[PDB]
Amino acid sequence: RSLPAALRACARLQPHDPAFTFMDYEQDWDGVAITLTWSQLYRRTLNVAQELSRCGSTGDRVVISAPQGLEYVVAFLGALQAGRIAVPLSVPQRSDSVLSDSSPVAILTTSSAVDDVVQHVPPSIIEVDLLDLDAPEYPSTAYLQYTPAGVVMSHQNVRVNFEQLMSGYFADGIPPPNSALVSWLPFYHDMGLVIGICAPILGGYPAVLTSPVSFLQRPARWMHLMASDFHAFSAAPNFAFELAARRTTDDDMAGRDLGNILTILSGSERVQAATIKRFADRFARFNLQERVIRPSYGLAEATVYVATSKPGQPPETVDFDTESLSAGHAKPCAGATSLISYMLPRSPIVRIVDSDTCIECPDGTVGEIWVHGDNVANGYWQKPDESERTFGGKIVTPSPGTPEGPWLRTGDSGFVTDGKMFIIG
Repeated sequence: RSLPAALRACARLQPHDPAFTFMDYEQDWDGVAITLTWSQLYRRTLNVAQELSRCGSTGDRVVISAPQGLEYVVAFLGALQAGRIAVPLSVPQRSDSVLSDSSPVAILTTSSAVDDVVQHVPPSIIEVDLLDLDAPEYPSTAYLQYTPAGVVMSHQNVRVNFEQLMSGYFADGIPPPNSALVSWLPFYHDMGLVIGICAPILGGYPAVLTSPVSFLQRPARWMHLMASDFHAFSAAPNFAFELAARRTTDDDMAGRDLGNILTILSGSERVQAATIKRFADRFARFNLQERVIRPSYGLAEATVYVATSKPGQPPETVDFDTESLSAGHAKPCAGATSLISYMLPRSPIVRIVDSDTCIECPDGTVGEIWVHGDNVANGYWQKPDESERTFGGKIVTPSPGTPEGPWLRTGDSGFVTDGKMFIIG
């Protein structure tokens, strides 16, 4: 049910198996591997919870503002364990409006970023790395995800989107043995947090993490982490594939094999089949199977995942007449635009809706993408107006099998033909 319960369980069944490994390239250029077993991770989160239990009361908000790393991980988890509403942010190096919007009772940080945090703040400041982390009811809301508006994320939303997210990676729903999550995505973003911290905990599998800055410094690192003993699965924005393909030289791959990769989800935004294909091509040389790269669609309002392309094969593309499409109708060519074929998910439910009338669009007609599912946030933190406009969509004269609402109005344009979903943007 709960994330801290999921962790509490992992420490029970596989106490001494590696859980999280953070690759630190800050000092060593080849990177130092910092690891915590499930029971070691669970102990630190409890010690963090103890400290937090001395600040405010249940339901209060605790901001996490520290660099990417294991301190960040235990801070987030510790906040949940204490029954506090976590607020994952980055280290402020003028979004000073978030601290004012959530009224946190505490800020969890580290010695490395403390001075930078105070230059932007009275909530209690706790430096997690200075606590004795290894020393031997609750709100439905787990945390706020700031896009700015703060998305209210409940434990249920996370649970559910995780189950859905697992049909995206392995439609067979669990990861085969010896598999591991690899990620450099910032923890303060929806997919870096859900895919990098929550999923491995709820799934009971190991995660190998690093920082976005280390990735920028030497993109090849992302490839290196995916070329090892375990079968890796990762995720990244569309731009990372281009960057990784161009800045990883053939020498960087010396002795590396990519044939063990499971799946690489391609960003929930601005995905291009061109960028993907070009990534597969440059790395085919090192045994990278093009079918492991799969496009995913989503937004924070729906936790993170909404749908992907057919598994077990590369992403199918379909050409549509550009002019007709711009006029609102998907027709076969003869100007041509190529769009990825996303599979209409069973959960959550998706519908193409005319944004002016709130009436469904027939297949082939362009409209706004509406989403219905337990993974949809109930709203924005203390923003009744925005919440209503965004999450209170109601379909008019719904067709059989279609719920009347509530619906999440994504703000994206798309259409459906042959049971397939296509996103325009």
